[PDB]
Amino acid sequence: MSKTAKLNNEEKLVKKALEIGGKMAKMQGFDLPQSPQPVRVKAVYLFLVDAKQIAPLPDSKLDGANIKHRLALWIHAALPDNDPLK
Repeated sequence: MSKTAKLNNEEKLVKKALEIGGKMAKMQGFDLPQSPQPVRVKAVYLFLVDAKQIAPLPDSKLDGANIKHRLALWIHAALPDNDPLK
């Protein structure tokens, strides 16, 4: 299994993971808060680790960049065409 497609502007993939992870959480019976931005990113992350969508980062890699990166490769794989969101 070679790594499918390239990942350009991570920011768009993070946002799309806020969309899919946010709406999924909501429909699963939750509500992620409309708070600054990196807090919502981390909220989506916790939900996705619970949902076994991604693996838990250690407290050393529990950082805004690493969280966004988890969400990025998640949705990059989650899209069936593995689209770069460009």
